[PDB]
Amino acid sequence: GHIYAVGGYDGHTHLNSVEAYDPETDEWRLVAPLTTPRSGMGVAVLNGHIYAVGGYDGHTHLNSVEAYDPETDEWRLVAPLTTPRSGMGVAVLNGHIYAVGGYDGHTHLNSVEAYDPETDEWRLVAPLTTPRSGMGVAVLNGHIYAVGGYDGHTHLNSVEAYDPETDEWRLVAPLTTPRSGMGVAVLNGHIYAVGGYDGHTHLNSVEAYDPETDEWRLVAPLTTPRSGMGVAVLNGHIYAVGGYDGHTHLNSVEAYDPETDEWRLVAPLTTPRSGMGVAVL
Repeated sequence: GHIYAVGGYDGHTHLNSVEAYDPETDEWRLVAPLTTPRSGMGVAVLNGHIYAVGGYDGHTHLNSVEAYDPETDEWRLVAPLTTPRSGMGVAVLNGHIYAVGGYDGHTHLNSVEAYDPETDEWRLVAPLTTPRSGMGVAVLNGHIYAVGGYDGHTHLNSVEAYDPETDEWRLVAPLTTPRSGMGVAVLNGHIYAVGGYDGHTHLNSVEAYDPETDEWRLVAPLTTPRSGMGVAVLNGHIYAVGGYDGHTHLNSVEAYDPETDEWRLVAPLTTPRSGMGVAVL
């Protein structure tokens, strides 16, 4: 029951290191590193393992995928993506991992692929309504939401949702502001879009979506602007991990309580990290 901060960029180097947070002690420790440096990857938890999907190793945008076992503290590569992808969103739904959009080293992608651990294979599914990289992906009410991002020319406020039963995407209500490089969490049946970049400014604002009314509203802002952060939900709180404040890559970490609508800093990472993946396991 810990938060893992996977890879990322420390301000000078793309990282293969991985660290884990225990809320009960408010402490981070390094664990086994990735097989390859990875930033801008997606991170999913499925079958008790953490999957680190694609990203950028400092020279190449990756199609490789690797999985972590906490019980042995080891990573192993699994089947690669159909295409290199960095800046994608990763969701877990119906026992599959979805890799949504991203950038293949040349083009921002509208394609979406899904992984099955039982057969260790990827297949493409229905593509997004628009290319999107640097988006946030949430799973709520059995649907996947692709929030914001960048279409290759503009930072987006649009949001779309996927139904696996029909293999169809549809647009839903847009964000209050364009946002790319944001973090997206699900808590209390709401989707939170945390921070990011609006096309001109790195943002400390945070908004939340209600599916029952198809509306967004702003909530309490972060203590600092953050883009390229990781967001986790643990113990009924949202954690915003690292990122970039517009000038510096951050090792700070803050946590949000919906019941009081307030953020507070917690223990910082061992290293500054932006474009990391964050998982709870």
